[PDB]
Amino acid sequence: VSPPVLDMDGEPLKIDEEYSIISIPFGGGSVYLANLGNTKCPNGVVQDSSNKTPVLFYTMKLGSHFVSENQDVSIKFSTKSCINETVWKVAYSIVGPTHSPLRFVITGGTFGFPGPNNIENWFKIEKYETGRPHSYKLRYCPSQYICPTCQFDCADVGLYENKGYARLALNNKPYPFGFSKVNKN
Ligand SMILES: [Cl-]
Ligand SMILES: [Cl-]
Ligand SMILES: [Cl-]
Repeated sequence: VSPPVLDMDGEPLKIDEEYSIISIPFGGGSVYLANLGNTKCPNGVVQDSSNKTPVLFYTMKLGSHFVSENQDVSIKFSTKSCINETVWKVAYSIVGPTHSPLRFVITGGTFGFPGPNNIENWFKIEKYETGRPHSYKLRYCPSQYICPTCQFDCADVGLYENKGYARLALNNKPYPFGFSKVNKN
């Protein structure tokens, strides 16, 4: 049984509530939404190395209010033409001097219930030891049932400098984050 992901106050991460994703504990800033190449709507999921755009987590699972470790979760940046351009997903690009494929985290997912049609939407949060409480890593490894014929190339989420930004990327080099609740009530 997997316990809930906890925010930096030690409180379980609740679905559909705003949290900022913060680089901890060794420096760096927040995750935010950036425009990478004068596109109509910004689609870059980036880290401010040293800007903040909170996120909302969704599992659409009756009986589970919280995001648990290793639970499939869909992620949106919080907020007029760009209202449907906030849903996180993963997508291949070709990068670097070796022109090698790398999957970046970007917006432009179509929010939905999990299935073969939207494999790109699904993330996991795992505990990641740093010596500081409440540090985690993001990960791409969707539950097999979401696409039974998929053989996923699972990878932890890290950062890769590209297009002038520290971009969230499936480079399998975990970058530790914590979750800071925006509205404590
Ligand atoms: Cl939900
Ligand atoms: Cl419920
Ligand atoms: Cl792709």
